[PDB]
Amino acid sequence: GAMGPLEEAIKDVDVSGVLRYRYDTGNFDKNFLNNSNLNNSKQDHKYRAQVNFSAAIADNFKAFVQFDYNAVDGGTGATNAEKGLFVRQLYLTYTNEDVATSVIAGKQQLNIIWTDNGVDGLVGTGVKVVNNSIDGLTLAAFAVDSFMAAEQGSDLLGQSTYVGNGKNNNDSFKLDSIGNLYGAAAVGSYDLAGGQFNPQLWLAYWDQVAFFYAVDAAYSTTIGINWTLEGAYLGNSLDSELDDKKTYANGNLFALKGSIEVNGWDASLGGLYYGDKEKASTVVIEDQGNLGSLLAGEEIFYTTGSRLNGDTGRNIFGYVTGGYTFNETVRVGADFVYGGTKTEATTHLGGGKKLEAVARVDYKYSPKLNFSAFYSYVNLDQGVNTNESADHSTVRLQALYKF
Amino acid sequence: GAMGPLEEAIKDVDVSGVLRYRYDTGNFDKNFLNNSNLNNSKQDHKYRAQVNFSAAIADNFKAFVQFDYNAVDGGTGATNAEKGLFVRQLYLTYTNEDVATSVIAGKQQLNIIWTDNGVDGLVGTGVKVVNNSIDGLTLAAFAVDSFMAAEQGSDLLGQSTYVGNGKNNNDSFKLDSIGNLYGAAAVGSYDLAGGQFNPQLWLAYWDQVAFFYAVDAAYSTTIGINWTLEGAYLGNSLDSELDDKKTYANGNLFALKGSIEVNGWDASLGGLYYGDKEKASTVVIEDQGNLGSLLAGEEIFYTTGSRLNGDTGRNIFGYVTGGYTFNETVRVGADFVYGGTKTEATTHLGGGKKLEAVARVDYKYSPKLNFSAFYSYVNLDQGVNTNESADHSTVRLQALYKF
Amino acid sequence: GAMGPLEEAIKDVDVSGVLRYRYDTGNFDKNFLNNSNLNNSKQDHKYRAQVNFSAAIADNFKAFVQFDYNAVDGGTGATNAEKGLFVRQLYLTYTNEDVATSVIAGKQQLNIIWTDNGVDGLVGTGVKVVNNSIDGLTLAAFAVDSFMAAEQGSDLLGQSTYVGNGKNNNDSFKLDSIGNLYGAAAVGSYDLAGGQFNPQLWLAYWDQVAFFYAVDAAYSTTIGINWTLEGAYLGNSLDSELDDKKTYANGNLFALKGSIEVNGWDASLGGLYYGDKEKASTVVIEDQGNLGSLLAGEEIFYTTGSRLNGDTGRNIFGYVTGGYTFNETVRVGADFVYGGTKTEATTHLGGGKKLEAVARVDYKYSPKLNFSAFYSYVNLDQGVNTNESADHSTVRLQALYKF
Ligand SMILES: CCCCCCCC
Ligand SMILES: CCCCCCCC
Ligand SMILES: CCCCCCCC
Ligand SMILES: CCCCCCCC
Ligand SMILES: CCCCCCCC
Ligand SMILES: CCCCCCCC
Ligand SMILES: CCCCCCCC
Ligand SMILES: CCCCCCCC
Ligand SMILES: CCCCCCCC
Ligand SMILES: CCCCCCCC
Ligand SMILES: CCCCCCCC
Ligand SMILES: CCCCCCCC
Ligand SMILES: [Ca+2]
Ligand SMILES: [Ca+2]
Ligand SMILES: [Ca+2]
Repeated sequence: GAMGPLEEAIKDVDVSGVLRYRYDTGNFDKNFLNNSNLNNSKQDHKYRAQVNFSAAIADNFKAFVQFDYNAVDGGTGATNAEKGLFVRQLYLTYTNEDVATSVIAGKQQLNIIWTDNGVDGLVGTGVKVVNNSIDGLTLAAFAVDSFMAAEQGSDLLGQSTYVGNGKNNNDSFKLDSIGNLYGAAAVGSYDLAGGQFNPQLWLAYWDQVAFFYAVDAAYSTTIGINWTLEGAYLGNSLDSELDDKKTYANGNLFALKGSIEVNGWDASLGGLYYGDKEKASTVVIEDQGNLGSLLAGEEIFYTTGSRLNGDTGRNIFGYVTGGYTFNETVRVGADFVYGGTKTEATTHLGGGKKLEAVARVDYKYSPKLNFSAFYSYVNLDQGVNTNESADHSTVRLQALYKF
Repeated sequence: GAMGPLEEAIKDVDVSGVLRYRYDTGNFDKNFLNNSNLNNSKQDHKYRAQVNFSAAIADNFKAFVQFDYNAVDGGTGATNAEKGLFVRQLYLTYTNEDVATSVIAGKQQLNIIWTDNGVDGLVGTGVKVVNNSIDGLTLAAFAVDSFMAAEQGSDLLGQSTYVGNGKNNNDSFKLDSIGNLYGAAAVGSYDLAGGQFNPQLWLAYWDQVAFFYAVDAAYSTTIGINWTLEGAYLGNSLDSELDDKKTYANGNLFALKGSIEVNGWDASLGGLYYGDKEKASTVVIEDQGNLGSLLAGEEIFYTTGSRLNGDTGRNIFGYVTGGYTFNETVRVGADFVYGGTKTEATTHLGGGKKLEAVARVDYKYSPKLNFSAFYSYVNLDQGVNTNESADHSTVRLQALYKF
Repeated sequence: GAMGPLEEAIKDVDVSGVLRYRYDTGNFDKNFLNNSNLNNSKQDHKYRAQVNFSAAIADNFKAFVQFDYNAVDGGTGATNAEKGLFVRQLYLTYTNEDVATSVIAGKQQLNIIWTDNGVDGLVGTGVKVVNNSIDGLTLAAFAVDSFMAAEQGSDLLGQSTYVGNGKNNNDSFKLDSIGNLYGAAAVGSYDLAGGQFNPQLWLAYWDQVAFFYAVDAAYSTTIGINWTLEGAYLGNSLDSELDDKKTYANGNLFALKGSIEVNGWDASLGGLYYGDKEKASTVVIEDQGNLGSLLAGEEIFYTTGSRLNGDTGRNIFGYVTGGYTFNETVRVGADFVYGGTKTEATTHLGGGKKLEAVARVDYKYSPKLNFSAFYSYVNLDQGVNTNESADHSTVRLQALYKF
């Protein structure tokens, strides 16, 4: 067949992507409760690259593809990854401008409130309809019939484990099967006089799993003293398949955070309440959902009993964060998170008071290239032996390039 | 080493490709004779993408590469494919303009009359010499020393099976080994006064398999009333390795088709005769060869006894097709195929009268983007229980983008 | 997220690469000592492609990636490779121009004197600092914490085997584990009046393996009669882990080569001395290191007893090469290598006199596209049965494109 110049063909195509290097080390003393989600890296060199292409195919049609490279070179003792790129997203977008509506069909990162919306977000295959007729307001309905589960491993509900009672692979939240996911969302962004108001409502029926419902409201000023306030409730009501088992509970999470910025300083204060004393519950579908703005620390919400994607235990946490930014370039800062998990089990496995301190540096070298580092210290008041405390420390150096 | 700008490097390069989505569902009632070639999709999302690059490397030399992505996301009950692209073709082309001759060497889609010439055509590694000294006439000689067999699965002769006699994997046409393939072809395209005449002659020796010979002639007018007439004979004579087994027969296929187009209407009428009553034979090497213009329906020639790439049974079929094209944009149409398979086996497995009706819609959204759909109904007069009939229905929705 | 035009994005990017086809056949008579490194190809079609991209990411920062395709289509009897591309190198380069210094971190081809610096060079992950403050002089320090070992197979020290004493997989140089590699180098290139002088010094500590030290000096005139002289010493001192085993010896290699070119003729003369009579030693880390300019022939230094990446036996070799270049386009030439291996083992396995003759053609079709061929004949005076000689012949046709 005929072939046209590559130079002509690329004119039709937009591109973006990410290149991320992490060097992670996570140590644990003997008494620490370990699990599939805590950082167990031993001086690993981790690379994650994604390149996204979007091509205007025909009038009102776009095709999108994402290639992903996800690899680790071991530091001490040691693999050196030999991997290629995989097609991580592949979809078609139809846009009818006359009614401000788009239909997105195929393998796509889901980007819902209960999944990670970043680099490593849950992917699935389905259809999404998005309407933007009302200025500031995005309305969406979606249906998903399969999930790219394997790539996520322990991030996905039902695929995480924890160590305890002579077993290394206790199932945090047992899921025998999963159905389609149907839902809808209303997401607002309104520029008001004093600042910007971002309310969201999300509803979703995940067949065989649960009915999920979430409401969030954020308000953010834009003047000297800038401040934000954000609150969220996420709950779910279990499907009968799980309800009949009597060892699960409906999910509830309440969260509130305030923050302030002035003269290069920033601080934040917040809290959250979630989980059940005696029964396994979940807040999100994958990892920490899109809840990053309402959490703090790095490792504490991965501790057994406190995970947001399946665990037993009632959690209450408060936190404060603060830092100073030199020259709008280098921010040095810290997080302190304190709280605990209440358990009804006689073992109280995962229970007790928990604390995390994190020292942070973030260096914005250019608008596209950011270097960062953290040192996280987590302390459990009750470890494997519950009458003794336990420490876990994690160090990360990261380079992050976006284009 | 030194590196030049990507922007300079791409000037040397031509590109083409295909993006195809299919949503297929194929149902079978209990009495239907199933096999490795009938459509057994259950609401599968199938993606096939190919991107071809050709670069002028030096005076008179081109290098070509094809990347292929071939993946399925399961609909009901469900995988979500995590696959990359593979190098499906990789070859060098030398062109001597002074004698209108080219030499093509390496891993290349074969594109012979006995293989599929489309997206999913048999690939092999070898050499091809093509001469175009005589206007309208292409002469070629070729030699192939290995085949990309695994990618083709049941499309390839010797790799198909059928269900029957308490067994799920009966071998349609047993091939213990295969040798090199040598052949030659003369392909004509002549613009005459009334229209265009396309005769072809193909000869090939496939060591350990058979000697293949095919002649085809097509004539196609170009005025109101436009019409085409095409006839073909394909035969083969088995190599001694198979001849000695006494359970195989030499292949013979005769085919004829006429078509007419007027005022947005089109119709076609044709027939074919192929196979042996009692012994296994073949017509093509892979799938349906390049015989698509001489067949109709979708699933009927995949029924056990009727496959063109290895089966037992003497087949006679007639068909008619027709449709109307609105606005040169949307064609609604239908196929009716009727005939049967004569078997000498006491079981008459695969035998009996067979029928297929297909309803079609084809929507040419742009010159490059085509949407299409079919609903196929196949009826066997003799099923697994031979004194009862059997139905098989297949629905496909397809989006096809070519560039 | 927002996406910019691909056409803009590529402006930031430099590219280079290689496309190589080899057709190799290596025959052995019954008495030949075979091993994991001799050419055992049977009319194999071998493809190796690499494409390298380097992008300016930010002020003073570059990111580099190499994609590799390494595949074989079998000739006689026969696979047809279905493989994609893998990320073979991935690294960041920081350059401070004020002090003529660069820091290179990540997965990178090592390119040290003890590894192949060509297409198939050892890759590892680590850090390199390179200083070019003194004109002509490059100073470097490096640290490597993991090796891409699997890709190299028998090229890597500790991963080669040989046939003998009723066993097919005798370990040439047994390595139970390997540590980090730290080293430094000083590499000079000085344009003097008469020509160019290229001295090198390399030092490296490979934990658990050995301390390596190498000095090389090359001198090359640039007038009628042009000539080169080059000498090298490479030695190593074994780490205690191997020293304690008493079956290994410290490495020593001495080499000298002279060459001359006049009126389209070229010739060279050289010699080398390396290895230990009774104990396993090595010269390089991977394949033949960067020693290609000090060797001749094709297969002789792969014979059991003579490998430069782990073997037992004391080797002494001399060689002469010569050829004529027609029109600065086609060189026809030959290599003759003669010597032997002294062994203290009662079997004298790998020992005896050894000879190689190679006939060569090299055709420079364009500056970027080179065709080449060789016919190599190797003769062992002592084969598997030591009182009988043994032959091994190897034919290669190659096409090589660089951009
Ligand atoms: C030459 C037409 C534009 C090509 C678009 C690329 C399709 C993935
Ligand atoms: C209406 C805003 C969401 C609910 C906030 C809950 C905070 C305790
Ligand atoms: C709107 C109040 C923000 C609270 C921030 C307090 C952090 C010390
Ligand atoms: C700042 C801490 C608030 C919540 C602590 C709960 C302690 C069990
Ligand atoms: C910069 C020269 C052209 C590059 C051709 C690409 C080779 C695959
Ligand atoms: C000469 C044309 C090919 C043979 C046609 C056979 C149709 C019955
Ligand atoms: C040349 C005759 C064409 C026959 C078409 C008939 C279909 C009804
Ligand atoms: C239109 C039908 C022609 C061939 C039918 C053969 C029936 C066994
Ligand atoms: C559009 C900015 C340049 C892109 C560089 C490519 C990164 C791998
Ligand atoms: C000083 C140059 C390296 C040593 C040469 C050894 C040649 C026998
Ligand atoms: C400097 C002397 C070069 C020696 C070359 C001799 C080859 C016959
Ligand atoms: C030209 C040959 C020099 C070295 C030969 C050594 C013979 C054992
Ligand atoms: Ca994730
Ligand atoms: Ca096929
Ligand atoms: Ca190598």
